[PDB]
Amino acid sequence: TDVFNSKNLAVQAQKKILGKMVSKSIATTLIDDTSSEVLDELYRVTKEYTQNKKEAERVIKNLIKTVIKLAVLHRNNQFNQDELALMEKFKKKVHQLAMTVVSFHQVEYTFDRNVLSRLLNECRELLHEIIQRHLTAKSHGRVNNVFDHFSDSDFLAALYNPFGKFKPHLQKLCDGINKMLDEENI
Ligand SMILES: CCCCCCCC/C=C\CCCCCCCC(=O)O[C@H](COC(=O)CCCCCCCCCCCCCCC)COP(=O)(O)OCCN
Repeated sequence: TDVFNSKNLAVQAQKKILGKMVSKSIATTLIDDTSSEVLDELYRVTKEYTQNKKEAERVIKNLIKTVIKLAVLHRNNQFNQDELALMEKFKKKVHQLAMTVVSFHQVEYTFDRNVLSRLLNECRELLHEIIQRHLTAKSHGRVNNVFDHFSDSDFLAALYNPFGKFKPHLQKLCDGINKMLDEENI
């Protein structure tokens, strides 16, 4: 007759639900060994600047956590019409941030702390608004912890100081960002 036939379906649902959420979630955004180089450099410049190994650890952990959750949401079509448009603006703004970070190193002395703070904060606000309907307070805190550290004016000025400890880090960071850009991952 009619065995419990539903189970072959949620299973079909479960089967592919997984198919788009977990794979891309980590197979694609962070396990990209180049993403890890960039994150490692972000760690080093933060540790170098804060003189605190565990405050630097927490910044990068917050960042990695945010990116993953963001990916999973996206791949799961949990975003509505307005969150997708926001996400698309976010991606454009991060692309522009990435190229501006590089250009401020590649073109001598064009570093402008206000341009970078404006772009970083625009990313920050985009992220808050994207996750507003789907994440809790902890995630908003992670977003602020990450962007508070990187948009810090004195942090930015030191990172682009060509005479100090940070010069070789900026060079490595830029190599990594450019690699992501060239692979079209950002
Ligand atoms: C030194 C001063 C500035 C330092 C920067 C501090 C770092 C904070 C800034 C930005 C956070 C980066 C988050 C990137 C999110 C990318 C988009 C995303 O998460 O969604 C996913 C994107 O999917 C991808 O495969 C591409 C992005 C995955 C890698 C991004 C995560 C890397 C983590 C470290 C990146 C650092 C960026 C540095 C920028 C200056 C899912 O959407 P999609 O449909 O697959 O992509 C559509 C395009 N076909």
